[PDB]
Amino acid sequence: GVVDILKGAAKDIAGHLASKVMN
Repeated sequence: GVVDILKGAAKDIAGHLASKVMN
């Protein structure tokens, strides 16, 4: 399902900007 992919896809960008906060 798309809802599933989009879900796992979210954490992708999340764990991204998150680094910018700690970096």
